[PDB]
Amino acid sequence: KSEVAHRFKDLGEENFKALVLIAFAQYLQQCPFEDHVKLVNEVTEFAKTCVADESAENCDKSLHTLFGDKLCTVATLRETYGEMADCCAKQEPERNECFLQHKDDNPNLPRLVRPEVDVMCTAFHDNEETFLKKYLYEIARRHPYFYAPELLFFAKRYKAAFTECCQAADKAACLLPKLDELRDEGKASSAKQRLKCASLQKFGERAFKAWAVARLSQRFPKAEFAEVSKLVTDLTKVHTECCHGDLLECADDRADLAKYICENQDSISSKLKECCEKPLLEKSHCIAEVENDEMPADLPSLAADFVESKDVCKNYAEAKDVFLGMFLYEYARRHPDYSVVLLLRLAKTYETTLEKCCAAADPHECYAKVFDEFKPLVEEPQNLIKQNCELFEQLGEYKFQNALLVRYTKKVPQVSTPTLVEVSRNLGKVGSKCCKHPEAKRMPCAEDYLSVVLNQLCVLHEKTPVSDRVTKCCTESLVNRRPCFSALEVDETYVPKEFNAETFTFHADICTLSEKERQIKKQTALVELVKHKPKATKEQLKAVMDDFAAFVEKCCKADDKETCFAEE
Ligand SMILES: Cc1cc(OCCCc2c3n(c4c(-c5c(C)nn(C)c5C)c(Cl)ccc24)CCCN(c2cc(C(=O)O)cc4c2ccn4C)C3=O)cc(C)c1Cl
Repeated sequence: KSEVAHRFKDLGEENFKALVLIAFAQYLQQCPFEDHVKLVNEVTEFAKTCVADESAENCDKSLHTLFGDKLCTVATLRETYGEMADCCAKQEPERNECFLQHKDDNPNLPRLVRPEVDVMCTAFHDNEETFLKKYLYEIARRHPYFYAPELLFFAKRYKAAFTECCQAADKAACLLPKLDELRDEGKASSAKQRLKCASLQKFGERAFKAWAVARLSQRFPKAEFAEVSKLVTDLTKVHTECCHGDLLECADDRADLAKYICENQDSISSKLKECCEKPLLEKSHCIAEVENDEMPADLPSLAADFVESKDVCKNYAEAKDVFLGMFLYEYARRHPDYSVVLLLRLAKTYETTLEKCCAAADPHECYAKVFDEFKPLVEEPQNLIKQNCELFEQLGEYKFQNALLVRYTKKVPQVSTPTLVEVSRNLGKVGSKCCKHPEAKRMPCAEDYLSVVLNQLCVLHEKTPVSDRVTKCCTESLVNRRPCFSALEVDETYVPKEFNAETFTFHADICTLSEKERQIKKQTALVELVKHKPKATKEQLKAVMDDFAAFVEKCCKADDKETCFAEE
């Protein structure tokens, strides 16, 4: 009894409120900030009457009830909102799942005004905690699935930016680098976790659990299977409740798990020493991103247990999933150089066939030839990878981006230009990210990175679906989406996208934007021109892509009255 009380005491009050504010920002993305602040604190003082003691009349109820009522205080007015009030006409029965079902991944939130440095430092110094509450509210509301205890981590680092950069010498030169590193870092976190949650609620718990044993196994090659199984259990717990919106129990369970690891390193890894001296948010972040422990040296071949034996079909018949996770454990520990996804379908094949030959004429005889159908699976990325990286070094991140923009708009023209240019820009960022690395590192690095960018495409398209091929690749099976998409070709059913004038004109506003901003606009234009002209597309493209760059460059420095743009 007394849910709030329990978690309030384990999390402490600062990030109890921080968590609860995030929760509200992610459940009702279009509620102004002051209202959210009002709700968070009424929640909080209610919470400390309930810490005062259980028998608080209303203490004993569920977090889902309490948060629900506090948002169905206001979330009932429809003219300002939408079908949101309807979730308040319902009850905890389906009201909460109504709320989750209404989260939006590309909400239409107004821009984020960026004051100059002195403005921001003064507002920070006036009331710094209003400031940081602001920061949580805006990021959470645009990333309704952002992994929360990590967001406390970023909040910490962001306010450290303001505290030290506002007493330095040059506050700009200090701050803006830090903010842009922190912004890029933050978009990575959001996307990663957006893949986890998609895995969970579109593919069930055991898909994610497989993903977890694969990835912890590559990471902790020296732990016995019991240990890894335990951690995959508990971290599954954690992401189930961070994706289910149970943010206070997601966080508390994440702290608990960090406590446990930093208590059993000897039986876990050897690269935890450093991470197990940091404060308690950094702890989880670091632990989450620690490097791969070295693999143990003389590890038995796997044919011993998984091929040569014939207690394979009966060891399997008793506990199927424990035996497969055993397999994918051993395979995965033995291959830090395999992407998680590859190993997962290696276990999927190993299964599909154990399901077949544990019944066939002679199991061992027919299932003996299994590690042969691994080799195709294992080649197909490595080659695609080495092809794509040689292309990237041949063109640099930007022109790389432009190539894949033509590529993928021609596979999937129906999809909105914004999502095309976005998803592709990040695809381009794979190149700088991974091709630096040895050809062990490259394919875990790479293929696991394309799983998340492609899922980003998937959920952006899932909210306004227009291309059937996107849907089929995003739903068949999550482990084969990168191959699926790669396998795609030009869609010829399509027809020229008419021809509009104000699509292909640039406007004078652009001289005031940042170099990155200007690039994003000219690839917006480039996907507009493929949609309008999928026909003549070899050098003609690069030709007029370069022409648009040259054209704006000339007219921005035109000293004119904008007109150079208007006439060509
Ligand atoms: C985890 C994470 C951390 C993070 O960390 C960096 C924070 C991102 C961020 C920025 N700004 C924010 C404001 C904000 C507003 C509105 N008004 N005021 C006064 C403030 C302080 C709030 Cl309330 C909350 C967050 C931000 C300033 C506006 C846009 N922008 C900016 C954006 C750009 C640009 O993108 O072009 C250039 C910018 C600034 C700020 C200065 N320069 C040069 C930022 O860098 C960012 C992200 C996405 C993530 Cl996912």
